[PDB]
Amino acid sequence: MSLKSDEVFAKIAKRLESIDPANRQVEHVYKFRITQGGKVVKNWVMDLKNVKLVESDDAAEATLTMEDDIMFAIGTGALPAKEAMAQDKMEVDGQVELIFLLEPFIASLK
Ligand SMILES: CCCCCCCCCCCCCCCC(=O)O
Repeated sequence: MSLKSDEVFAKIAKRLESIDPANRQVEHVYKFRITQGGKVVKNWVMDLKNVKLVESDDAAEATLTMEDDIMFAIGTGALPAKEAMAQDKMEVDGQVELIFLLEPFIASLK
């Protein structure tokens, strides 16, 4: 069945369809890891080109690792991405700015 974190992926993708082609910001290949408790359970890819979010693992310019519990939390902007990671409760690797671009987009989701 469909889980909570699932809605997140759908939200992000649906949000990408908003960004009009007459004015873009920053699009690139991102990586999303869904760890359950401490170990990975699946891979996720951010198709910023086709404007979709599929499940896959590849060498992306920016790697973002987060647990399911955090998927729905951050995805819905329920908790602060800064504080969340500040407590070493999240592992992300990539250009601060790059990840900072999706920060203001988190709210767009519900
Ligand atoms: C900082 C981590 C937050 C992750 C969850 C928020 C993801 C929001 C998705 C927005 C992607 C970037 C869209 C703007 C680029 C463009 O299409 O021109």
